[PDB]
Amino acid sequence: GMETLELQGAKLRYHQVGQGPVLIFIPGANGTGDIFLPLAEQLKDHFTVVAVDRRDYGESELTEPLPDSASNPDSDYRVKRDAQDIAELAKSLSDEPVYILGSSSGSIVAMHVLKDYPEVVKKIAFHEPPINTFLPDSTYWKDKNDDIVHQILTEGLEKGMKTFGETLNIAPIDAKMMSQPADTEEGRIEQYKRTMFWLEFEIRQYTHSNITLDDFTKYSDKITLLNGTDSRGSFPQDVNFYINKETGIPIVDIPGGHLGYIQKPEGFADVLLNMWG
Amino acid sequence: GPGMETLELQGAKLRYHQVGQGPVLIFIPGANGTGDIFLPLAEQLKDHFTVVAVDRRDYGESELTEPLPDSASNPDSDYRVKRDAQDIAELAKSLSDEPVYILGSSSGSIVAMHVLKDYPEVVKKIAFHEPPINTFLPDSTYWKDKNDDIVHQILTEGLEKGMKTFGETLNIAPIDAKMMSQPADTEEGRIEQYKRTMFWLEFEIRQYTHSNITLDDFTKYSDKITLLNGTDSRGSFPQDVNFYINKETGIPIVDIPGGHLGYIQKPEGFADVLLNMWG
Ligand SMILES: *[B@@](*)([O])C1=[C]C(O[C])=[C]C(O[C])=[C]1
Ligand SMILES: *[B@](*)([O])C1=[C]C(O[C])=[C]C(O[C])=[C]1
Repeated sequence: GMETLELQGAKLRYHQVGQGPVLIFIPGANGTGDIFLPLAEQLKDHFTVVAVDRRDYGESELTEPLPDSASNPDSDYRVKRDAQDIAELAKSLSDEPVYILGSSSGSIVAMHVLKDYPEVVKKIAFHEPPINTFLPDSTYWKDKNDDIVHQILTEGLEKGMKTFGETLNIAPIDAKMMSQPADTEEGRIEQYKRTMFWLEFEIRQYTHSNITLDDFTKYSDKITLLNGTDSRGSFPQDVNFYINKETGIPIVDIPGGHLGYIQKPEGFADVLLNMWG
Repeated sequence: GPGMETLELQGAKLRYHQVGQGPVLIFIPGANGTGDIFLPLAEQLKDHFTVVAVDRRDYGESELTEPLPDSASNPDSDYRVKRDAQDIAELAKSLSDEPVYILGSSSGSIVAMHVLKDYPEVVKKIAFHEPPINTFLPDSTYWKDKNDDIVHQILTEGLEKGMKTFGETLNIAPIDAKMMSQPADTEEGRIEQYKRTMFWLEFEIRQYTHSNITLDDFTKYSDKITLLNGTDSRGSFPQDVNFYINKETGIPIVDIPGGHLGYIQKPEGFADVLLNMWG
């Protein structure tokens, strides 16, 4: 039901209703044009109302991925790309400059449109802009946005793994190693994205996978289970126990913890050479 | 990676370390997802195995060449573990005509279980180091409920309280706060509302509110610019932003019914204002 304007790296989807001069609404944190539709039906007799889903939201869809660096606080890409999106939208719909209204961060997009592509702006309206760069109290509001984001992303995650570990009864040796941050601010944020991906896309899907004891017994001569000598009492040690109890597959003990192949690689290797040839 | 190999498979580019001579031994990483963690171990076995340590396709130096399917966020989707499992089977066949040695740790051992289930033709021997799979356990319900709970807790607890105090800092208006306190009417909407909000916090608010705009950039085009303040969002931080602009540039402010979300809270008074501005 939506219109489409295929751009570089995205199909931009937008509503279009009414008739008369083009007026483009840019959404804020909502990111989608549907929020403007009850306003649009009130305006359609006077303007060709265009309410855009910005490329990263809603019915829009990127066709190549975001640069990994878009994750970075002072990244430039998304906001310039969104502004250029609006410029191409206007140009595609109207030979003449159009009206534009942006709300909240969407009016920041509107500021970049009027900066980079003034030729498509006939009038522009900034509904309650939250930008702080030119404020005289700019560092205050920058630091605060920076701090609330750090707090929301990390603080919830750090407490959760801490209690999760004791629900699993994780050996101190692993828990020591697992929490030590990286030695690089880049190593630490790939480390956050890592654990965050793991929580959402791996642990539930993998630990409730369709594997039965039956499809272990088929190949019992090939399998060894392997328990850490530093991680006894932990949840994965019980899974191995249960498997061996019901199938007979043997449990070879091996130095280290859940991470023993990096904790005690030498002794880890010696056990593997023993079992295998 | 800086010394890594590549196997180009359906959907991704699989990067992996290779060291040593002899029988092929493939190591599958767990939660860290990358094979670099096996390298000191590999140095021990390099005289006896061709050690292959894998960056699984979503991690490290491997790269997807297709989008992850939408349904991979479902907690019951088979997709990722099957794809990893077959990523391994093709890696074996690409490296050896013989069946190979395989070791997986933690959720990497689960991947190895799916290699054995679906492609035992490639497994000479296999080892499961500390598997956390619960499906076949008689207390499987306990452990699956623990996983589902902790994950849902981590993904939401920080967000619920952080946005409450953030709005106190912004002095967000009641009409806006009552609205953004509302949950969507289905789980798919609540989840949608949640992904949107996490994306905005990570990829939008810091970038956009500190992007390169000076008041000079307004001065050129004062004739075109109108600024809009909700009559219902008084003393919220954006109004003070518009108050500063008007103070320093002379560009005027038009009051408009509703608050931060006024165009949908009061779309008839919003519309009426706009028609008098520009019609
Ligand atoms: B291995 O990364 C692992 C250990 C564990 O208990 C200590 C649980 C896991 O999944 C829930 C994974
Ligand atoms: B608008 O969506 C918006 C309002 C606000 O103060 C109430 C701050 C914002 O970002 C910092 C955005």
